[PDB]
Amino acid sequence: KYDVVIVGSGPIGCTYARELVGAGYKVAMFDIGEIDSGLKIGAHKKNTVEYQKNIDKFVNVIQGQLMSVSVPVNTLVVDTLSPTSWQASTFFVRNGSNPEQDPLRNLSGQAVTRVVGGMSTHWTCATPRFDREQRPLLVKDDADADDAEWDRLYTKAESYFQTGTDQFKESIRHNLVLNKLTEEYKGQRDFQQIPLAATRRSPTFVEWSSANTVFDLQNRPNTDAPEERFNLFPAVACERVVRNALNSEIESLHIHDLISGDRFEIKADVYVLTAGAVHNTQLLVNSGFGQLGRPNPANPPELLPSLGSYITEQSLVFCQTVMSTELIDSVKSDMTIRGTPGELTYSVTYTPGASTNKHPDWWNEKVKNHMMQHQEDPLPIPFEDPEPQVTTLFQPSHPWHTQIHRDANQSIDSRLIVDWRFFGRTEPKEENKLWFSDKITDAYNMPQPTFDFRFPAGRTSKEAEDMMTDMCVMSAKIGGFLPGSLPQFMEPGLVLHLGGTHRMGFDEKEDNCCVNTDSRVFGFKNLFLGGCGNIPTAYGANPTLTAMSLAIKSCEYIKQNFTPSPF
Amino acid sequence: KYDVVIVGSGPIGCTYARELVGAGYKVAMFDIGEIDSGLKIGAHKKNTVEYQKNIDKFVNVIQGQLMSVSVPVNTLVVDTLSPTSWQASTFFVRNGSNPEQDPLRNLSGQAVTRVVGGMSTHWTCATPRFDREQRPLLVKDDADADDAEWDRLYTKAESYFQTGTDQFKESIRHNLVLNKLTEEYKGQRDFQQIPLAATRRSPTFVEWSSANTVFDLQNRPNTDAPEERFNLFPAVACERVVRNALNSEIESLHIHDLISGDRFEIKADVYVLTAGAVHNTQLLVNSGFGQLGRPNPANPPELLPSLGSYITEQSLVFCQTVMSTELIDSVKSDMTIRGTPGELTYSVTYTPGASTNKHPDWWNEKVKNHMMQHQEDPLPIPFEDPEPQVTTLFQPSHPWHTQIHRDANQSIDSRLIVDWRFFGRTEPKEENKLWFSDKITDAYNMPQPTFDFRFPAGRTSKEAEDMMTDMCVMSAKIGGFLPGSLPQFMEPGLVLHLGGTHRMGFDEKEDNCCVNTDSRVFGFKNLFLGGCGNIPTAYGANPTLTAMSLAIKSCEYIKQNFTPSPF
Amino acid sequence: VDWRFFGRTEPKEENKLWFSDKITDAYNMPQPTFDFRFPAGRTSKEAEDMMTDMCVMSAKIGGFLPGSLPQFMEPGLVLHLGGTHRMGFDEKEDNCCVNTDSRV
Amino acid sequence: NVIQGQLMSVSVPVNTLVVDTLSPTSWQASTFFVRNGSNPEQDPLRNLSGQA
Ligand SMILES: *Cc1cc2c(cc1C)nc1c(=O)[nH]c(=O)nc-1n2C[C@H](O)[C@H](O)[C@H](O)COP(=O)(O)OP(=O)(O)OC[C@H]1O[C@@H](n2cnc3c(N)ncnc32)[C@H](O)[C@@H]1O
Ligand SMILES: *Cc1cc2c(cc1C)nc1c(=O)[nH]c(=O)nc-1n2C[C@H](O)[C@H](O)[C@H](O)COP(=O)(O)OP(=O)(O)OC[C@H]1O[C@@H](n2cnc3c(N)ncnc32)[C@H](O)[C@@H]1O
Ligand SMILES: OC[C@H]1O[C@@H](O)[C@H](F)[C@@H](O)[C@@H]1O
Ligand SMILES: OC[C@H]1O[C@@H](O)[C@H](F)[C@@H](O)[C@@H]1O
Ligand SMILES: OC[C@H]1O[C@@H](O)[C@H](F)[C@@H](O)[C@@H]1O
Repeated sequence: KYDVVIVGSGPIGCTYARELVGAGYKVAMFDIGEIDSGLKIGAHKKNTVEYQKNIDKFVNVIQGQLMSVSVPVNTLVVDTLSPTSWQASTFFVRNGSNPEQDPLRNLSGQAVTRVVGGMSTHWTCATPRFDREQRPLLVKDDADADDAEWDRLYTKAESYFQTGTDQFKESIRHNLVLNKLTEEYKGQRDFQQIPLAATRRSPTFVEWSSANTVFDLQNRPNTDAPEERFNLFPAVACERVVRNALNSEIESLHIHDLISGDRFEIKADVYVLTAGAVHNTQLLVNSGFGQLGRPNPANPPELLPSLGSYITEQSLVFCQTVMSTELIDSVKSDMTIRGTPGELTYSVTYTPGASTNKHPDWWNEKVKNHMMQHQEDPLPIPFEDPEPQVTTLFQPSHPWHTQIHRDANQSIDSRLIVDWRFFGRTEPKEENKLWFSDKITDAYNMPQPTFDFRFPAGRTSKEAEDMMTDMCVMSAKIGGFLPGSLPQFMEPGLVLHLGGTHRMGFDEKEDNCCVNTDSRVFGFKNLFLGGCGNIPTAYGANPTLTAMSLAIKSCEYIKQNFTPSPF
Repeated sequence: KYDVVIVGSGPIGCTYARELVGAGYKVAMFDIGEIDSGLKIGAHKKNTVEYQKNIDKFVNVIQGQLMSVSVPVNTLVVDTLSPTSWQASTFFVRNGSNPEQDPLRNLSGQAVTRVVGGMSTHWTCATPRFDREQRPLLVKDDADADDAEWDRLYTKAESYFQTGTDQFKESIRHNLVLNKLTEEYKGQRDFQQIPLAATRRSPTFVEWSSANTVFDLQNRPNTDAPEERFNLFPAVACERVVRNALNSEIESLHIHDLISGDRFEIKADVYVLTAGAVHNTQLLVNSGFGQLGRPNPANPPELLPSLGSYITEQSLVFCQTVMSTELIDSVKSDMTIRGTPGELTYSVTYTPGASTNKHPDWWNEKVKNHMMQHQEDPLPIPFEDPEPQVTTLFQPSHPWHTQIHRDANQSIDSRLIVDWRFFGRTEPKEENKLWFSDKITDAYNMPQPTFDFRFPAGRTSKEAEDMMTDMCVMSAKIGGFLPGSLPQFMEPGLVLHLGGTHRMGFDEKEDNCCVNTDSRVFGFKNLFLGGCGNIPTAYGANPTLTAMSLAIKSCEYIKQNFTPSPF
Repeated sequence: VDWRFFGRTEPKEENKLWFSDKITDAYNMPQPTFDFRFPAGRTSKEAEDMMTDMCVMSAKIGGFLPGSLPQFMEPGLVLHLGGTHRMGFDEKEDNCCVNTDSRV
Repeated sequence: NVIQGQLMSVSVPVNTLVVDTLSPTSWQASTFFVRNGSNPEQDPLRNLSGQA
């Protein structure tokens, strides 16, 4: 028996733990995954010396822990088998495929991560705020009060994540890109560093934030926290929350211990579901909320009818570019260069502090030393130059988020290469659904998730195409596309920004929603949901900071309404 | 000051730790890599519930921690860049390529793993013994004595790794393949389970062994080992062992703390280098052994002239097959079938204990149950059936090792798919070298490894091609090739069975070697090397068990010649 | 729908087609060799602006077809090579080979 | 296919692609020698490789 139970140890679950453990509550947390980021439980897997020396290899870490949500039955013809080899006569259900899934109405790129710390063990750490246009209301009819509340919540969330906008300031590549783009837009658009949940440790090492940063996930009481009470139980599949008959309270959490194999129930005062946008919905439907099986509107569910509807996933367009000759030449614009590299007579000089220099001394010293010490290398950019991390944030006139950067997720020198990702907002629509099969089960014997999704016609589709054209226009100012990384739409859901599955609003019926602004499930005194599933709006920016802000507000309600047990 | 220092926390360094910590030595171990396998330090990363339910994803973990040893300068032509993008006029040194490396005399597949536990955090766990044809002598002029010593050491090594040959005995696929090959080669070749360092925990979970199995890597003293002394120090690059001017002793170990950046000098009575075949050799050359730089026979080294010569790497051929119709039908040969699947009166039955049955009762029960419970599925093989793990071990008449299995490293049902890997032996030749640049450095600022390797032209090459042919012949008995996994040689070194880089012999001169049969570096009182680099022969079987056997012997010597410090 | 936009290339003395004095082609004639780059100024600026124009214009009709994404084609695949024996009024002043009657 | 069938490349540079999965028994040169009708005069980076 606990004061609070939390399902999921990602960053949102850790937000609840951070708030509630600190406030004196007896907290248990369960995760279906296991501890696997070293001794700092739930930490970013990219924070090893080896990955930061070999960042090209981290893509495999990511790929290794993204398990696809819904894979349709495969209908590829292989007709070059030997005649002796067994072959079926039909495209039968095999290799994990979901026979409920229409392959043409899927989010084929959607995937989940079952490890302690969740997706925060691999994420890119971009943590922008949403502007009003993207942001759910927390106060109705008072924009100033709504702004105040959001500013306070985001500020706290930025603290928890260690968000900053300074960590890349001494990158020549970063500055080359930012300054060019700012020139070219002539005041029409603002460029800044991507706000990043991270702390630079040295010129070549960044400590990327994660769930661990928000809450260290060590059992308590401990030497550092002798009055706090926290237990983490990894490898525990949480299966059902038990409703009373009134549907006003949850009475227990049913769990499956994956190691021992045994099933147990856990009693708490407060139940918090932070299992991700897909898996929160799964656990709710497996507990009698919404509707199990293929949507049947002749028989609308009577508990939480908007659960699994109005789902939103962002369009994502991507390319890479190769830095223009003009830009590369500009790096050395202050230099006086004589002779031929590699010969006796060659020299590269600049005047320190000259007001007519385009660049500061630190830049020109780095460029001079590279050019003089590495005369075999034809570029002016130092080898260990940090990567670019640039954004122009969503605005009404360009309603997409942008990242102009190097993401982990070879003929051309990497110093020339810049990634472009533009993220569209998707209108919530009732027909876009995440539902669960009443007969097919997944690898943990839970109802199999199935999507029924298409990008809404109208504004969403128009904007997604305008967004593609915007990426093509803007990237051109920096360089031409890198062959093999040409402008493209990414597989639906590969972006992993799914929202709206258990969406927030003021009124269950009027706002077609599942939780109120305290993240409390309508009707239930002691059930709360956290995560991107809560977000009910069309948004283009990366959602986790916003989800964390909502979680902070939800914890405030819990602190106002439930008393910790005596220690 | 420690009694013993060990460089490297792989399964070999852990063999030394197990033995010497257990003998009461004050032991320090250093690894350049970090703790990242969960709370069991150095354990197998595949030992998670999620990976064993998604085995298809583990390949990405492997790829994520194999960092290529020597990458040649890239000469691919990219001539569809935009006219505005920067381009060099030459194929200059970029993206961490090694300009010393002839791309045509490389082991391009060779890679290293820098994590606590080394490569045993991702390995396949195949641990066969070598027969006399593949194995160095430990006793001269007495074959029965040599056999007896090898049997004693291998039996101990098998206990350390928890090697077994029974963990897959209840797999229908395994037995299907094993029995068919036994029948086809009646009286010509013998087949058995691959000996595997693994313990089965349930019908769907195997605890694969690793460094952590051999030694748990927990600092000591501790509650369970109150009288032992052991410290592990991750994220520490060991750079040099300091030789006296006599070249008779090592005086200290120089280390670089990668977190803090500082360097230190560590003293021990005994120094053990278990950094892998590549990095053992690197550390030694960086410490004045052998020769730094492109080899120069006009100036042979003074100290250990055989170091980095006579290197061996195995040829490896690969394909996959799709199980034959005849074999698939044979799985259900004892069943009586009535009706059509999906109909109310469909029936699959068998008679338990019937003399005419071709299979044991447990087999038929599994088949009947799958066919009745999954009438939509056209195959008789149960869904959770463990993979095949079959071998015919190396013999004079078929001088290659074989694995007929499923290794972690989509239209066709995976139940049909078998992997074939045949591994050739490579003659040691002085000309095949691993050397280290005197001007290029690697990501840790150590002399850049460079290979000069070709498969020797005579027996090695003849056998390699005969081995290919043997896989084509043998595989056809099970099924045709899987399109996209057709019979092929794998890139040189992808097999990661490199040997002979610091090779063992009785006589440094006569046997062209670096260590004696106690793995002690000739001339030096207190320096020992462990790993496959010690193996001086041509071998086709997987080397790690043999390396460990040699380490046990080395440890006996240390125990007999050095006194632990008083506790 | 296919989209092909074709840029103009400034004539520059340095961009050459020449013929080996030792290598021969399949008909035993001196082997052709190019020494070509797109000129760095107006030609290159226009080329990239042309790319951008195709992306902008094409979007009015539909999105790109996966596998035929916007790209520069290999140099010369267009087969619109010119100026190898070029016309002018004055052999010297106009750096040319034929007059306006195409007479050498 | 008719088009491709009658476009004969004008100048093909010397090929430097690394093929390191040949069988140990197959012949291999130790250099990227002039082969398969390539033009050793041609700088592969100052070509019109598409010309035919
Ligand atoms: C994968 C990815 C994600 C990502 C990113 C890049 C990649 C490659 N870049 C991001 C960025 O730059 N900015 C941003 O805002 N987001 C970015 N993301 C997404 C981000 O990682 C997620 O939005 C965030 O991690 C969501 O947090 P949340 O805490 O809500 O969920 P989670 O991380 O998925 O963790 C959920 C956990 O719950 C567990 N679980 C699941 N089901 C169960 C059940 N039934 N029982 C018990 N536990 C369960 C998981 O195992 C997991 O740990
Ligand atoms: C990658 C791989 C390995 C493998 C295999 C499958 C794959 C995909 N399957 C195998 C199998 O079935 N059977 C078998 O016998 N071998 C298998 N292997 C190879 C096997 O994993 C290795 O042979 C074995 O791990 C070697 O053990 P050893 O202990 O000698 O070496 P290591 O595991 O490489 O660990 C060495 C460590 O030392 C560190 N290091 C390196 N340099 C330094 C320096 N300078 N300073 C301090 N430490 C250093 C590493 O970081 C590492 O952990
Ligand atoms: O792969 C798509 C991802 O790419 C990164 O650039 C973003 F920061 C993420 O928010 C997103 O999940
Ligand atoms: O990928 C090559 C590897 O594959 C596995 O099947 C083996 F067991 C190994 O010994 C080897 O390292
Ligand atoms: O493939 C390039 C060619 O394509 C066609 O569309 C054009 F009409 C041509 O003038 C040109 O030679």
